[PDB]
Amino acid sequence: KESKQKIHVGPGELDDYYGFWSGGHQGEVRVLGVPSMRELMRIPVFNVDSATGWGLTNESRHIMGDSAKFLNGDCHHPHISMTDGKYDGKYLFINDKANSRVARIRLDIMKCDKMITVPNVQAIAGLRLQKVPHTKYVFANAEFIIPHPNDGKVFDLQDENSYTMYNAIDAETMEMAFQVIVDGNLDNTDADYTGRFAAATCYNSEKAFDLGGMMRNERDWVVVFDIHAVEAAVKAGDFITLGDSKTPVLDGRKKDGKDSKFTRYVPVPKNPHGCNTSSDGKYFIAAGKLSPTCSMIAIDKLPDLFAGKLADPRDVIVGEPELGLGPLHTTFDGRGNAYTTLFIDSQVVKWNMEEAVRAYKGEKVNYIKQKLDVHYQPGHLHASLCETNEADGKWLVALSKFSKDRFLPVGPLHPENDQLIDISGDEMKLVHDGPTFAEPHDCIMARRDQIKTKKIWDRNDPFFAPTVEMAKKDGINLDTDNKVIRDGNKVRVYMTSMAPAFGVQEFTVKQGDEVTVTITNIDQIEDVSHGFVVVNHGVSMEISPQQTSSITFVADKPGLHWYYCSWFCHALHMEMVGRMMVEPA
Amino acid sequence: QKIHVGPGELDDYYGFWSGGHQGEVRVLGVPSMRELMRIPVFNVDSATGWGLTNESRHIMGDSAKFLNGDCHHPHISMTDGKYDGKYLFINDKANSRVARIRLDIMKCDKMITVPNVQAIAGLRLQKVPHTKYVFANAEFIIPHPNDGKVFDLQDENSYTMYNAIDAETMEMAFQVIVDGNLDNTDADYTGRFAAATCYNSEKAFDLGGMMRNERDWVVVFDIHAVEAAVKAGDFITLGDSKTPVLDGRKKDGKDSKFTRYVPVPKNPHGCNTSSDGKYFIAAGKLSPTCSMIAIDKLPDLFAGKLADPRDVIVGEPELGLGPLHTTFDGRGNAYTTLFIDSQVVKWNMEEAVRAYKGEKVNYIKQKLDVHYQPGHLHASLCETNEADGKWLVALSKFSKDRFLPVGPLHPENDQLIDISGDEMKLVHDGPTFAEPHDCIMARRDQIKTKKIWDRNDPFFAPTVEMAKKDGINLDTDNKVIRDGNKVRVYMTSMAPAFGVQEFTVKQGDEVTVTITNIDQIEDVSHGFVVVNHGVSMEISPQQTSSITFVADKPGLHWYYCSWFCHALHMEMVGRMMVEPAWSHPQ
Ligand code: CUA
Ligand code: CUA
Ligand SMILES: [Ca+2]
Ligand SMILES: [Ca+2]
Ligand SMILES: [Cl-]
Ligand SMILES: [K+]
Ligand code: NA
Ligand code: NA
Repeated sequence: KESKQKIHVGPGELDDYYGFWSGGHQGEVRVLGVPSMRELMRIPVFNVDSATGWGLTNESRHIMGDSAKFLNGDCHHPHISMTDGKYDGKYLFINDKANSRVARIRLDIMKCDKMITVPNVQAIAGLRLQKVPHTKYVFANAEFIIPHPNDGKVFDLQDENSYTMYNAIDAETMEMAFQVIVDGNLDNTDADYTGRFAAATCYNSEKAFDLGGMMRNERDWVVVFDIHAVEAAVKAGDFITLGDSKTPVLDGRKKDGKDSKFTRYVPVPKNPHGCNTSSDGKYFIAAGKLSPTCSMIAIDKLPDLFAGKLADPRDVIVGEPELGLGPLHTTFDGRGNAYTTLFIDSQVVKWNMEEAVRAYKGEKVNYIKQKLDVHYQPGHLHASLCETNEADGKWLVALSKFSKDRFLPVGPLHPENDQLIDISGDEMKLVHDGPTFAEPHDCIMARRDQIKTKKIWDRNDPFFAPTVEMAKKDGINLDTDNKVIRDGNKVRVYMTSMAPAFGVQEFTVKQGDEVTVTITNIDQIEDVSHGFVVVNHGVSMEISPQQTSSITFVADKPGLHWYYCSWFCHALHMEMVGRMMVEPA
Repeated sequence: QKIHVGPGELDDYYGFWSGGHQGEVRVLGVPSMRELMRIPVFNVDSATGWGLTNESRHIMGDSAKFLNGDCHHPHISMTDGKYDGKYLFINDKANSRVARIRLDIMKCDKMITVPNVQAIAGLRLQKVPHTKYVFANAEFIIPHPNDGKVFDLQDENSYTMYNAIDAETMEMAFQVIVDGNLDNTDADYTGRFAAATCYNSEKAFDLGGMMRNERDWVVVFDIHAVEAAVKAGDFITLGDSKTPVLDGRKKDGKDSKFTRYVPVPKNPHGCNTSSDGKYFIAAGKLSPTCSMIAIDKLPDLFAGKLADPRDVIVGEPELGLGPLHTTFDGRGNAYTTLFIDSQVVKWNMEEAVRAYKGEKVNYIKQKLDVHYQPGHLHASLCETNEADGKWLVALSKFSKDRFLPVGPLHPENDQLIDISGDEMKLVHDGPTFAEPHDCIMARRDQIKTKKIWDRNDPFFAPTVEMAKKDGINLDTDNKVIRDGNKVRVYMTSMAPAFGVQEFTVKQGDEVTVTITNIDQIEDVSHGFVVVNHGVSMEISPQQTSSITFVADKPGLHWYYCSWFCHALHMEMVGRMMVEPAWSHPQ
């Protein structure tokens, strides 16, 4: 009954959980140890990472596709793939609001391995994964209403071909599965524990562009998706396509008051934000934001709603507790309590879901258990394993936007305050203030035993298989060869590396040549990573044990130009260098 | 000594970590070791728009075309041997730059590509009477000119140079040609002398060649002689650079006026001035030693009063395998990393000096195991005459099993060690990304920051001048200025509203958006992102920020505020409407 968990992870001790933090406007994903809250690793995704060369290497730019031209991202929602309502540790997915992308991270290597630009939408916000029977789909919200086509003839958001869409990506192939046109817009989303239903909040049911217009409606809604019905329509070929994308597009809008078979619109106050599935699978809980409430949709009633048995879509609302000012997000301890951020009141409120349901019926019962002050203005919060039926009720992180005086001053820009709260007992206890850069917004925690990683690369890894293919065309055995291939004004250097020596320590090219350098790290000892930097050429990349990495640049400067290993790898690290000699034109 | 900083408590020191090949500078609270801020320098930062905004690309100059850096050595400006908290400087080995960070705004405000060199490694600041010069090493020998006619490092015109940058103007002050090459460097407590380690006295390019000589050296610089030669006009220039270049190489075994070469084993690395100003201490690396150069013997060495440059060595303690770096507790002890033995060794400098004279004494006080393979180490205030002997950070290169597994790439292990007492105590393992090389710690009361920008800050003064040419008052105006195929949008922002919430352009127009954050409440930052155009920047209270992009896509394109600023933040958005090219002249 007492919240008494230990927070200190001393030298030589290990954390109990992995934390996966969104990088916010900075674009990466960050791996933390919990409860120490120390950052263990940064995984580049939408950012360009000077250290590993993500965004510069051929392997990374191949994964990014055309979107490799962008140097920014804005991510919010990191989530781990599931099997039977539990994390399976295979993949992490995350959104990019800035350039309308979804990325996939492979948790065995802790790298982004797939990326997709969602077609015919703007701004991927809410993102969550199918839970049951497993993560077949990644569900993603496109936040902003746009014209279709967006060819510059029509700009009116109220035109009948202006709308946004709910997006489903095939988690395993990272290709679009389908899109569903909706009324209004989309904010956050979550999925049930059966695979049939998903739901999303909408704050712009008004289809307005101005602040006041977007707050005009007493109620917006959460739109519920009958995913089985969508899938059936796709299997039967009953869909359209938009523009030059082959993605099946289904119309989920209400037409002359008549409901689609793919959607129902449940009225909810007001400009709601969070959309959170309780761990017992009973509820979609929408945070009321402008309304000081959360609304509880009984997932049990959704079949009746779509079958036309209910006289009113509000009939699926079974609770609407009053909690405080500015409810934004909800999480669960698995013991029957919900925990909700109050942005305005600057608190986390713990409340009992079944008691709120009884109060909605008129029973006099206080469902509120505790309000804990947080510092300050909390956005999202996350309890350990809360997105699974294994929600364990141990740790809670509340991610607050204004850190004010909680840390040393560091200039006009301030850190986020991610506060660790012990929820193992009856009383929430604040135990740690964690400053973070660039507004992570949301995070996710997994048990140590849910994550299994590779100590060294497999030579057949798909991450650099296209580079292995290029090498094959050149007759190159990457595991052994140190050779320079000349092909017109193209030069392809292939080399092994073994601390403390590059396998090719000098090569000569002609000014203007396009040079590709492919390096295979044939060290077998864990942690013996190498780097490759070409001085004054903007070239930098990582090569970890048994990885092949490659990078392309033009030798636009005559003369002698040094390259060196950037990753401290050996006592003779500083002498691990080579020379590119560039003959003048 | 308090180790843990609980909720609502503040750290006692600022830590400034280098970002290594990730390219940024990181601000930590010490002793919590939590990262409080990232300061982009050579990296492109999606969050603040550094490398994307016009203000940042102006500071970076032509080097804005590079997306990478490799920084090692962050150091704070000094007055009379003490931190004054004005500036932090750092190197870029990848693209041969030095950057200046202003500590009041915690932003890079100046950057310079060092001319006619490759790879800025070691960097240190003049201590006395203040930081007039930033001293920086160019690590790699190159031909001069480097035009592709000569590649041979043995050519009489192949060399590297020592570099002095004017700390206040961030322009080159001078360069000194040296024999061998340059690694790390430090400066004395008088202003006359600086010193640097050399590991490639052989001028080789292969591993064996670079390891051939039993001793390389530390080259000592007589800055007073350099300055006097510059004022006398006795110098040359290289290429198109106007920087005074002085020749500090030997000529047929005869010394120049500017340099002396002190033989030191072997491929030495660290070059550290003791806090009492007595010694330059060189870490022997391949030699299991450190070599102590008595700074008060330097005047005699430069005046020819000594028969052998080795005569300025007054200690060479044997310490262990792979000495890389030394720091100081201000109590007469030195602390040295042993990369191979994977330890920090605490030793007494005066007793090492007496053991050098033959007197049998054990100057080694303790060896603490670290995990694993330490590179540099830093004691609090160690680079100043206020070295307070409280905290030590050792930065280890192989973390192995000290943290949860995270795949083939591992974090570094920066370990906080309590040195307030006679015995070193390991207290905290701090994992860090991308290999910080050095860090620096400053007392909390040595750093003073602003919470609100001044409207005349030089950081964005070029943007203010741009606005003035358009007749714009940035504090108030919400206007769209049109100029051919250029559109310049000026707007204020006040949560939760952009001052200009929609504007219309032609397909192909080059659009500049300038935003002034006119909120006065601290911590109320705004952002600006144009969806699907690769555009992102921060605007903090009273800052002006601007960014330029091509409106290459017809149709409606949303922009939004990225920094959570207000309960209605999600609704702080705007719309750019792009009329299609086929409806406008071709
Ligand atoms: Cu390879 Cu350092
Ligand atoms: Cu301005 Cu959020
Ligand atoms: Ca609304
Ligand atoms: Ca040597
Ligand atoms: Cl949510
Ligand atoms: K390392
Ligand atoms: Na893709
Ligand atoms: Na389109």
